[PDB]
Amino acid sequence: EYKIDETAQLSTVKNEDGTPVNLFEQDMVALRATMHVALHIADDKAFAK
Amino acid sequence: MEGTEKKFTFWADKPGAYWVGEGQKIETSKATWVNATMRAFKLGVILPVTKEFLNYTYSQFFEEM
Amino acid sequence: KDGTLMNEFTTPILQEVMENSKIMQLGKYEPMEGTEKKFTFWADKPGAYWVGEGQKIETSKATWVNATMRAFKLGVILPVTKEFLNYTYSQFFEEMKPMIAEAFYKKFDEAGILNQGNNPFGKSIAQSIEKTNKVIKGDFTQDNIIDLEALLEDDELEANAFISKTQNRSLLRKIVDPETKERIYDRNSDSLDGLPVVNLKSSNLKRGELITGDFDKLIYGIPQLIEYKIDETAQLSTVKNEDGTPVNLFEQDMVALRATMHVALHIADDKAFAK
Repeated sequence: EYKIDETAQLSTVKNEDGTPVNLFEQDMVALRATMHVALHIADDKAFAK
Repeated sequence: MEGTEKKFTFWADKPGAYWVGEGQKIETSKATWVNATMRAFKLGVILPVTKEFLNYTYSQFFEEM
Repeated sequence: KDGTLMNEFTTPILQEVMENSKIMQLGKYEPMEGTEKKFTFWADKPGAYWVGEGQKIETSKATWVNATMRAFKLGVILPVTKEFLNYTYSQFFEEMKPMIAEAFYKKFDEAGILNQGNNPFGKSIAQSIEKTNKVIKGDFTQDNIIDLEALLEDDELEANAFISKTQNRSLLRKIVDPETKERIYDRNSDSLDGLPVVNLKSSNLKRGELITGDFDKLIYGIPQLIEYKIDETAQLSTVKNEDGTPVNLFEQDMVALRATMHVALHIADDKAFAK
């Protein structure tokens, strides 16, 4: 179950101004990841003379 | 059940174009009050009842009445 | 609200007549979207030792229509409080689905034959009859009915049975034929000429019978869907007045079943004259 805040207009039937619909249309996503830094990394970058 | 009980339900027709689901259902109830009572025997059967106790033929007539 | 209990609901001997009329029409159904027509009419030359005129006409016609059953609002709002208290309302909802399905077939027939709705729009039996102008003015006579039936068979394909609108059938039964035979009299089944006539209730149509044979009728499937989240508000009363439908589960389930119908133009119908 997912709710939309943008409320985009649809081609079929009359367009709705109000946010979120009862019928399923948008897919929910749940993923969490945290990264730790070692404070030591090599890097290379190009610079104009 | 005592008296009378009747129930009626009506459904509403839905729109052609798909946009919103229409509901609203009609309901009706019917009930009747007061029942008629049977009339009791009076002086007419009372004259025959005295003959029923004495005569055997009049006793069978009381049951048929 | 929900004070006195009635414990009664209306069922059968009403929806069965509407379902029988739709089945009596007979039409081919297809699962694939769209349609196709066949090539007809080609020019031929009569002149000797010459090629002459040579042209063949090709025809192609696609048909697609989407239908959806409307959900209740006014009656459904009262039913929501009764459903939690009584178990009979849940059983009544299953019977209401059958009535809504019968109304779905009735709305498709009324849009074409009676021109009440805009379901079919282009392919309508009443619209085709108005364009061709085959309808007879005034009251239909016993001798006039036989002449109208013979005129349709000469120009187009012959129809099996004419459509009845309840009130029109009663007026036809009173009239008697010129020969020694009863006209429009039903001993066991009602028939106009041979085949059994179908009775259908219509708001627009009141007087006059229309005869049609060839008619296309296609359906996607069965009208059944689960109810979730409130949508489309019209009338609601329980504790506080609301303009837009929100909160809780849906009061009435909205059913979706697509239906499409194509007309070949065969109906003539009859209309009463006014002075």
